Order: sequence, then C-alpha cells, then structure tokens
Amino acid sequence: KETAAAKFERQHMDSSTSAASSSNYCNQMMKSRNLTKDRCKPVNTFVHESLADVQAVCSQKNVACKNGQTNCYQSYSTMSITDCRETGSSKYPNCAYKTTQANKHIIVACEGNPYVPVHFDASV
Ligand SMILES: Nc1ncnc2c1ncn2[C@@H]1O[C@H](COP(=O)(O)OP(=O)(O)O)[C@@H](O)[C@H]1O
Repeated sequence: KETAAAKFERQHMDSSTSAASSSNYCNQMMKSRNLTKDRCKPVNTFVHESLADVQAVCSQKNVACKNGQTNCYQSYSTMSITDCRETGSSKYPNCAYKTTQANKHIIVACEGNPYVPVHFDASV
C-alpha cells in the first residue's frame, strides 16, 4: 500500500546527511532503501534537501520529460544530490555502485492531488 509519492521519498530522498556521502554510501543506501531486492537498479539519485524544497519543484520550471510527457519540472536552484551507478563488475545479489556527489538542478515528474514528485527524471 506504498503510494507513488511515498516510493519517491524512499527511492530518492535523503535529507539526513548534508551530503557527506562516503565512497560506500550508494552500496549501503541502495540496499537499505530496498532498491536491490529483485535485482540491482542500474542508476538512482538521492537528494539531500528538505522534503518541502523537493516537493516545491512541482511548481517550478516546466520542462519536457525524457518520455515525452509534460509533467516534469526543473528546480530553479541547484540541489545537493548523490548519483549511484552500478559498477561494471556488480553481481546480484552483491550489488555494487559508484557514488558521486554533486550540486545540480533536479528534474522530477509530478502527479496527483496533492501534486507531488513521483519520478526522478534527470539532473542537469
Ligand atoms: N513523466 C514521467 N516519466 C517517467 N515516469 C513517470 C512520469 N510521470 C509519472 N511517472 C511515474 O513515476 C513512477 C516512477 O517509479 P519508479 O520507476 O519506481 O522510480 P524512478 O522512475 O523515480 O526511478 C512510475 O509510476 C511512473 O509511471
């Protein structure tokens, strides 16, 4: 009974660290957030901003989504993020990732009422 909005928080929000992500952050976070249960999710981004700040992006700059839908929004301000990208030698269930911290604008897709983030589209 996890909502799409709740899933976005689980998969992409990490407001509890002001970004200080160790080289093992993704290995730990990808498993702790259940993104390596059925397999190793290839790529996934975590956002280190407050929940309110990320939810606010749904009212920010409307930009085309990678899938062609019109429900994507880019943050006006840059945000603290961590990208997780499965290593070339990662072998499920031993999911291995490279951790890369950055400060970039995020692009999320929003749906529902309230209109909230449900998908992480890209960082730019
Ligand atoms: N424009 C969009 N592009 C991609 N997915 C979208 C879009 N708008 C809504 N969604 C929904 O967002 C959800 C994304 O879920 P999931 O694949 O688990 O996480 P993520 O895409 O954030 O890694 C799906 O229910 C999908 O249909």
